[PDB]
Amino acid sequence: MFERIDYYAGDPILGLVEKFAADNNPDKVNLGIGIYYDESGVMPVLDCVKIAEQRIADPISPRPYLPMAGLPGHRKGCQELLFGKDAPVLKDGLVATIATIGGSGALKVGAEFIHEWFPQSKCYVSDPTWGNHIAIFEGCDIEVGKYPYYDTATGGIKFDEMIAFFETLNKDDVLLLHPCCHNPTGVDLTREQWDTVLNVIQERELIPFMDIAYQGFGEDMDSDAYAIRKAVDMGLPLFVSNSFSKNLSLYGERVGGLSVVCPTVDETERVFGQLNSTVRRIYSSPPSHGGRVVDIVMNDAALHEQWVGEVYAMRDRIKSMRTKLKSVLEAKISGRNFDYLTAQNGMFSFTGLTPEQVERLQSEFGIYMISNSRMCVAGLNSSNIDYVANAMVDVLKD
Amino acid sequence: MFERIDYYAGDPILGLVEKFAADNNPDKVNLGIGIYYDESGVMPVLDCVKIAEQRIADPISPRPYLPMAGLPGHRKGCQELLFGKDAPVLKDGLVATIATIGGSGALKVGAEFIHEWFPQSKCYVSDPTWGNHIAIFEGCDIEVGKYPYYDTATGGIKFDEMIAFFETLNKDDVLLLHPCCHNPTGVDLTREQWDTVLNVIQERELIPFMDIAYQGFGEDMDSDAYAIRKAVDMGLPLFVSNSFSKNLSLYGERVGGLSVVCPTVDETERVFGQLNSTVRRIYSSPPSHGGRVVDIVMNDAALHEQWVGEVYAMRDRIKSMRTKLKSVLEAKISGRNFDYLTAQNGMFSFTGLTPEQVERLQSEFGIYMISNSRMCVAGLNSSNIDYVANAMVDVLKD
Ligand SMILES: Cc1ncc(COP(=O)(O)O)c(C=O)c1O
Ligand SMILES: *Cc1c(COP(=O)(O)O)cnc(C)c1O
Ligand SMILES: O=C(O)[C@@H](O)Cc1ccccc1
Ligand SMILES: O=C(O)[C@@H](O)Cc1ccccc1
Ligand SMILES: [Mg+2]
Repeated sequence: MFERIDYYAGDPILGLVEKFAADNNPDKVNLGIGIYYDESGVMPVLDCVKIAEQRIADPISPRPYLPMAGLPGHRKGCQELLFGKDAPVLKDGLVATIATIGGSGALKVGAEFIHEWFPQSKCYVSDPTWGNHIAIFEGCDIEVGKYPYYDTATGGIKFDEMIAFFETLNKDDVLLLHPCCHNPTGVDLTREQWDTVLNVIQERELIPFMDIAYQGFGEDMDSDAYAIRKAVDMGLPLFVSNSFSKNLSLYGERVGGLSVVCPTVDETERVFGQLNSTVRRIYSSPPSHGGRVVDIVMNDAALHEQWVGEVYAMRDRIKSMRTKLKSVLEAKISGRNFDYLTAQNGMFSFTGLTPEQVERLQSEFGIYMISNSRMCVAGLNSSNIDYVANAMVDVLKD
Repeated sequence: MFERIDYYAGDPILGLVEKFAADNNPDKVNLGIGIYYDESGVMPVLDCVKIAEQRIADPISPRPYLPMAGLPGHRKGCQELLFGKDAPVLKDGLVATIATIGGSGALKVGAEFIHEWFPQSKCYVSDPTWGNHIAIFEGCDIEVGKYPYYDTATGGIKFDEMIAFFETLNKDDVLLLHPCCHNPTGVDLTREQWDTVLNVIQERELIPFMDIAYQGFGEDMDSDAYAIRKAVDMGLPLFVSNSFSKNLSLYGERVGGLSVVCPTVDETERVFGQLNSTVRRIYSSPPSHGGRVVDIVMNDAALHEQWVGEVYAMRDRIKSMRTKLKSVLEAKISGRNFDYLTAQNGMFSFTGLTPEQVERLQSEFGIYMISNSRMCVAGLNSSNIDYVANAMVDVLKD
């Protein structure tokens, strides 16, 4: 009966974590997953969240269906965070926003909308990009190519080729952009660079789709959303898929939003409708618990202030781990320059190791990174940072 | 830019519920949505759930991603409920199970898997069925038809006619079947009738997709799964989408499951694999809270036992309401037989009122039913029972 059914290779990341989890090396460290850990190496329960969740259990309440859009609190929360507290675009009401099943869910609802209403639109992702970016869009029958982003030699963006690619693209083609914290490279666009990408986007009449999963981990909430707030002011139409998984440390509850920026208030009334429609045929409505935590935190002034604070802290620890790594490498290896490590943003570092080098850190050390060299800086703490840095030196000297 | 986008109308049930909210009428009653309400007309928090949630709140824990297939306890939870604890089929390891974003999430993943691997398969739903059933399958670009089911003149099933229709479908065509508690009519197949349906399905080699959203509201957990369990013995390739929304009274948390019964261990691995692949490409992972509630309630024997009793309570309450409705209507109306009301099962009832008659109930009484006559019996309690039946009498008398 199910002879035709093909085996799954697994999520390429989770294929690695599986190898790690069923490997019993004493010294093993996992730096191959986009999860934030603290100094003890454990996943933090944020204080603001802990408060949100105690409000929820006091008392345990009946659990009706959330609106398909999710709770308005969630919906406002996303908007004020992405665009600005009482921002002009929001004042206008030119942004359609739903709660989604994390960032993933937001991209899916977004992607489906695009497949249906713009069948002729192709989608383009960075070279390289996150794995699920391609899978989600292709899963909608969207044809997916890649724009050149990362330059192997410099270790920065291949900007000249990139803008040139964008010229060769048709009206309504979809550009899957990372406003900050590039996954997996860590190499972000400069604020001047964004203005160049966007002005081409306005001219070439293209569609910008922005995937911001790590707001508050680049520079800060407001700075990280620069690409978002600019495109808006340029009057451009734009899709914004946001995630609270990392910055809220709530991966499990599947919290996130999709926001769509429209020329008109009426056009927004239409888009919002089709978003609910798209949700209806997928999962019907977002989960209550997750929705409530977002609502509580984003809308409680004190809790919100407290939240921005703890994200600042997480960001800072990462920035700090980037420094210590650069320190130990520059000290023990006189030859190469490792400024890219502290130049890169958010949770990821393309450590610029060859696929053979990444292999070596795995066999002898129990140090896991992706074949393309991506490393989650958040996997590093005082207690293990020493070991990893030396191992990288040893693999670099080889 | 989005001028190609047409307005959504809204979910028709939600349009009816919305209409109910804005009603002036002091005595308005909502019988239009398939939510269980207790003898007071409030959504209940199950005691077993209260206990689970407080276990989750003590202490509040880190929130890592659930496996794509959800927690193993949630899966074991589902499998045991549907197929029966220590089912041969479960012992053989021949069911691929994932946690899903409610029943809707199970239907979606299910449909998407079918669209992928059986592109020529068409899907047939019962006439009539739950509105949202079509949306999901059409939402996958699967062509959807209607197999004859409910007979209007008799108020039963056009069974003879149905079986012949099934003889006319192609290999691997998909039948969406309500094992019990048919939404929206409440008219169910007898155990005999089910053997014939499954025999044809076997012979024509059709795919039976069972959507069970009300397990324990028909007769009981075992009886309601009879179609599921018979299907299994016959060696049929079964798809079961189970919702916990209603029986676990946890709609908001989006708890359900999807299970695929396979000939071999290897086919189960391939299918399990692809089920993950599908989940990854949609939303990545199911929500942590709802999953944990399910895991806790199902796999704690004292809680499982308590849960089951609390469902049967709800079942028994619905049942008394049917009895009382029949009683009152038979008292004040002659030339009609009201045994169909007690002949039906679960939360829904095709009450046999004309579209105009439903219209009069809303207009003067604020009694809200679907135009096709579906009534959620679970919106009836001793406080409104007399009011509703009398209103039904008035509308029927003329
Ligand atoms: C680059 C990127 N974008 C978006 C997401 C959204 O995923 P989630 O469902 O956890 O929000 C992720 C998650 O890892 C990601 O890595
Ligand atoms: C409610 C329901 C489902 C599942 O809907 P969810 O809210 O996602 O759990 C499936 N089938 C029927 C007939 C239903 O009434
Ligand atoms: O970029 C990363 O490394 C994470 O997105 C990986 C991941 C996402 C979702 C689920 C499991 C794993
Ligand atoms: O059949 C019904 O109407 C409800 O049981 C389920 C539902 C109602 C409204 C919206 C979504 C889902
Ligand atoms: Mg499709």
